[PDB]
Amino acid sequence: MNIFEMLRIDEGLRLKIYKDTEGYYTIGIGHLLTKSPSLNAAKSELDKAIGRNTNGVITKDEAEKLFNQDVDAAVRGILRNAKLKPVFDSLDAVRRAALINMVFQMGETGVAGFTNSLRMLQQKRWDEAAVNLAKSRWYNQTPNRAKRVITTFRTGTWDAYK
Repeated sequence: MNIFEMLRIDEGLRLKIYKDTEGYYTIGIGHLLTKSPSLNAAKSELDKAIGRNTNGVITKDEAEKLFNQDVDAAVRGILRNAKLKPVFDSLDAVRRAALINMVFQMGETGVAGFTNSLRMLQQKRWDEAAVNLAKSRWYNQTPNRAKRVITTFRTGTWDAYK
């Protein structure tokens, strides 16, 4: 298991524009196109992201290309963020993947706001961090995925993705 396979499990693969769990136009492996309610705006973002007139449909290779860019961007966001970087650097590789997963789903600024959870992770108080992470809109709106990510933080294993 690795961050790419973990996110493929959590995000799926769809080759036509679809609405994500929040109702926002998305394609591929959880590539958010826009929060605009305009499908035309989403189609314009997609063509810009892919570099051709897609008419709302992409190939698997194209979806994987955006996915690799999006994972890269999530990691970059962590490393440039004054609050996320020290936590990330303190973690082992498995728990690092859990943090990348959160940033992929909610964004750098969103995860950086989890001040008390981040502190508990920095302190390696894993059960306490897991309890705190679940007191969140994130957990309530996507509980099955949040449970997998939280288990990964709690145990430092891939058990929840087996």
